[PDB]
Amino acid sequence: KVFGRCELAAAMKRHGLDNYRGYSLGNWVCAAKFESNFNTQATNRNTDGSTDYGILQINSRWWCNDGRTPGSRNLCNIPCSALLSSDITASVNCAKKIVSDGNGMNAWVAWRNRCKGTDVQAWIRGCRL
Ligand code: NA
Repeated sequence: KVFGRCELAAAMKRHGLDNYRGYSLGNWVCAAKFESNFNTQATNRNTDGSTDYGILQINSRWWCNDGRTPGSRNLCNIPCSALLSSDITASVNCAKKIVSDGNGMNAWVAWRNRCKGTDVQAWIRGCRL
């Protein structure tokens, strides 16, 4: 599923991401834009042989199982395929664990490089929330 910007903002807010570990909703929408372009089916191979899955490009190295990432963990206890669903519940539940891991949203290199310190509120502009 390719979410609308405001459509994704609403779904993330409903699932409790607005101000989760102090990160305003615009941060999460900005991260999703640059990670996936809001496409739940987005997959991208990393140089380390791990793969990133879904709207928030969650890594098979630590967070989900894809069965082809040697020496990897599955800390979200999910098949990586479950992070591609049109329902973002598994991605959001897993993102809450990632962002709580110690480095906050710096875990998303695209957030650090493209969203951090910017006017992230612009990403929820004109949305009925
Ligand atoms: Na894994």
